[PDB]
Order: sequence, then structure tokens, then C-alpha cells
Amino acid sequence: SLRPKLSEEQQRIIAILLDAHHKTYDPTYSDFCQFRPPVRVNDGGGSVTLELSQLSMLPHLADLVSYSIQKVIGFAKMIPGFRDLTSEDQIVLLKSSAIEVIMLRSNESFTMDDMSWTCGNQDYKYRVSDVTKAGHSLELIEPLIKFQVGLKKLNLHEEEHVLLMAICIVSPDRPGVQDAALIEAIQDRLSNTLQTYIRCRHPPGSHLLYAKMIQKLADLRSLNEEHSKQYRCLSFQPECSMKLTPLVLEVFG
Ligand SMILES: C=C1/C(=C\C=C2/CCC[C@]3(C)[C@@H]([C@H](C)CCCC(C)(C)O)CC[C@@H]23)C[C@@H](O)[C@H](CCC)[C@@H]1O
Repeated sequence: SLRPKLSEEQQRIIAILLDAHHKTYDPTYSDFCQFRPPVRVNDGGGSVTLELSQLSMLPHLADLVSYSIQKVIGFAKMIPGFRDLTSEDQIVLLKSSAIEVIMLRSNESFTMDDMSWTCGNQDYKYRVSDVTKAGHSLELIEPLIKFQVGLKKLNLHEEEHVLLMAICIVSPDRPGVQDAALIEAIQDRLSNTLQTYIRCRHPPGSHLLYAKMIQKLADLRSLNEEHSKQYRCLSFQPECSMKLTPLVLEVFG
């Protein structure tokens, strides 16, 4: 019912987050030529044996994800209050939310035109087949695509988008966090900002939208778990480490 105006602080928080995102997410995907080249081997049959023996798309996707983790670390460091946390808690939050924030931020390149993540020309267009070529199974990819569509249909304003990513990162319910109270205080500040923003730009669906966004955060936890299970399997493949990156190995190891 009540639609309070955004406070000076809330406006500042949003401005900071938008700026942080603009500085850490390149919508032109101009750095992609620097990643190891994508290689797409003939695997129309979706053979797990062939996929694991080759992992043809893994070097490229590992680089893309590693690159993205670095950008997420930068984004996170710009989240108001994040610096107030101990280095220990910052690292715990980053490592635990990295893959989730990547899935969230990738919605910007995701397109419902053909259900793909398009980052420019055909070379940098990723579909389900490309992810299976990196060693993952439909058990993860299909729910992820479903997640991308659901998120895409929320038609989030960039303000809502960056707040959602910040809230995802600053979560007190991450295993290993030491000062859950401080983290919850920061998250509440961000959550209150989001709730206020939604009510200001969306008439009472304001309540429906916030609930839907929070549900996406729950969906991300499940996706995170499935990815971890599959990463474990992938790591068993001999010589897989060389196809990944040091950051990826640490974050998901
Ligand atoms: C990374 C990003 C992008 C796309 C994300 C994709 C498309 C390819 C397969 C991925 C990467 C999924 C995959 C299941 C994870 C695999 C990771 C390993 C191999 C380590 O298990 C998770 C998200 C999926 C492009 C762009 O929007 C941002 C980047 C440019 C601004 C964003 O930051």
C-alpha cells in the first residue's frame, strides 16, 4: 500500500550499484578475443564419453567464467558496506555466490529469440550444446535455461537487476560466514532499497515482483548445488586442470 520515496542514501546505493555494474559488465563483449578459442567438436549425439574425452568448449568457457568471476569480485567490492566486512567473510561470500551471480548477470546476454547467450558473432553464441561440450549435462543446463527465461520475463529494470546481484552476494546464510549479523544488516539495507524501489516504480505488481525476485535467489541455490556436483565430476577428468584457470580451480575446488 504505502509507497515511500527512496531516501537520499537509497538513491546513493542504487547509483553506486549501477555505476559498479556499468564498469564491470561490458555489453559489447570486446574482451572475448582474449579468451582461449571456442572449439565445437561434432557431438550431435550428446555423447558423455566424447564430451569428457574432448572438453572442447571448456578452455573457452572456463576463461569466460574466470573473467566473469574477476568482474564480479570488482562489482562486489563496490557494493556499499561490503568493505565493512572482514576479508575472511568477503572471500567466503564471493566464492559461494560467484556462480550464482554469473548466472544472474548472464541474463543480459541471454536472448529468448533462440534461447542462447549471444555475445556478438556466432563464435561467441552459446547454446545448450556448447555447455554440454564443456562437460556439463542437461541436469544443469535445462534448469538454467528455464531460469534465464523466468528471469527474463520479469523484465527487471537495471536498478532491480544490480540490487538483486548485490543481495545475492551479501547473503548471511552462506556456510562459513563469521559475522552473519553484519552481513544480514547490509543485505537488509539492500533489500529495503529494492523493496522501496519496486514500490516507487511499480504499483501494488510490486509485491508480486519482489516475491518473484526472492524466489529466483532460492532457484540459484539449487542451480549452485547442481553445478558443484557436476564440477566435481569434471575435475576427475585427467588434464582438466589445464583447461580451467587458477581462479576457477580455487573458487569451485
Ligand atoms: C559468464 C557470462 C556470460 C554467459 C553465461 C553463460 C553462457 C555459457 C555457459 C555458462 C558459463 C554456464 C555454465 C554452466 C558454467 C560452467 C563453468 C565451469 C566450466 C567452471 O563449470 C553458467 C552461465 C552460462 C556472458 C555475459 O553475459 C557475461 C560476461 C561478459 C560481460 C557473463 O558473466
